[PDB]
Amino acid sequence: EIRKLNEKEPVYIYTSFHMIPRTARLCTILTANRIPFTYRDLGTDDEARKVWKTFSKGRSLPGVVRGHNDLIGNWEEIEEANEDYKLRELIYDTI
Amino acid sequence: TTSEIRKLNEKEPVYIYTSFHMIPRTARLCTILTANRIPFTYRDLGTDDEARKVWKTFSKGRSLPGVVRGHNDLIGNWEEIEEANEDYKLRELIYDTI
Repeated sequence: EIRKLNEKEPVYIYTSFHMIPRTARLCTILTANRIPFTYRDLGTDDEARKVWKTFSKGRSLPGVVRGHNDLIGNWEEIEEANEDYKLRELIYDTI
Repeated sequence: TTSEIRKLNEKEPVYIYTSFHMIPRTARLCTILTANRIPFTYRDLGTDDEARKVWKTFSKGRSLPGVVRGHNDLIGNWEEIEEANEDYKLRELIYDTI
């Protein structure tokens, strides 16, 4: 039931090294997995910066955050989850 | 009144009703609400009877997607929300109305 509740939350690609190419791969991966998303640009989105600064524990951008601050992973973690065929689960079945 | 209405509205859940340009327009609404710091969740009228009924009853012909406050307070469809946001009055539309 975690799933239904999470599926109602917006998923964000946090963006702002290799920033654009990695952001493009996140866009392609989430699209291929039928995961809807929008961008938040930490260049101009102060709430986004706070969330990332508070939870990233050092992770480089870009990344994926569910809802207000359920940080899911940075680009490398998202790519690994996708390679494990478990991306929808990592995003919609967690916490 | 007014400040009272605001406080009561701050207790209400805000929803984006979604299911043409459905995906691109819904994306915009999400970005707009997010940029206005308005917390929200999605409702898919495809599988959500209440939301589907609410839209049918109150839209008066407006195309989806849209924004709904509480159970039945239709704030606007995507175009109205985009106009309100352009006018810098989206937050007033949502929190200062009965």
